[PDB]
Amino acid sequence: HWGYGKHNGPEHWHKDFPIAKGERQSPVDIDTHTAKYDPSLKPLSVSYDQATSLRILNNGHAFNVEFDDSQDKAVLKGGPLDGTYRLIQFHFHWGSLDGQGSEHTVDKKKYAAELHLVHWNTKYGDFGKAVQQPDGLAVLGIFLKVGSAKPGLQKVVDVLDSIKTKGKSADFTNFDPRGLLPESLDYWTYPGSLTTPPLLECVTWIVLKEPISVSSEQVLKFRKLNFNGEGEPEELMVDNWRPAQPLKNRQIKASFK
Ligand SMILES: NS(=O)(=O)c1ccc(C(=O)NCC(F)(F)F)cc1
Ligand SMILES: [Zn+2]
Repeated sequence: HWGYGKHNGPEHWHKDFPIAKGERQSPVDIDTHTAKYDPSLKPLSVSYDQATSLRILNNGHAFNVEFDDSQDKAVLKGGPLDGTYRLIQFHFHWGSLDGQGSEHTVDKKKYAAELHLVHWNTKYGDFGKAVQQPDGLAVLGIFLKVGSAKPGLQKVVDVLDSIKTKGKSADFTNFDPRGLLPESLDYWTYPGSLTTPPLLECVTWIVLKEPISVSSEQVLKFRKLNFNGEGEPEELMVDNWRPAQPLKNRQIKASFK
């Protein structure tokens, strides 16, 4: 179906998913001079102490670390959000080279990669109902730059060999996603969409200002993954990012002065 190549990449997606040309698409460029500080924005509450990771899956577009979301364990609250959003999975988008890979950009600057921690609003009961609602998801986005290693990422990098190709999964219990956060939780926020088909307009985006640093060796391991299934021709999983989309009639708000 859809993917990231010239024949099936982002510029094609609108033919099967016409919302691609919609009014609240993601990602976007964050213009730091135009985003306005909103003193009414609350601190984010990231409550991940009770997180229960279960499995890691190569789905042919990225790899997802999945959590048990059958109760209010790992949740995101506060900031621009009303109510409680449960962590369901995280994944990354990254580049073939260090100068590209993020989906959001900051003053047109691309980072090497971007982590998305995906949460759904518990008022809608299940994830499939939530993605049908304009306030159904909250995705916490964190930029990755290349520098020092991120110790809390190494457990993820070391299992990637076992899920090299599409449809492979592995047990992945006891992973603590607090080890992927930066020091500061200052953020930008705007209403947007899923960045992969079906491109549903159901996301409150919360993008942290402070990137995390990962090492060149860590990001090199992401780039050894494959988009293809086992035995099929090898296509390295790189450049699985959607470019910035028109901001249209939206305002990006900053939590910080
Ligand atoms: N974080 S993100 O890249 O915008 C992103 C997060 C989640 C999903 C997702 O659950 N797609 C499967 C669904 F909902 F069945 F359509 C897609 C994109
Ligand atoms: Zn994503």
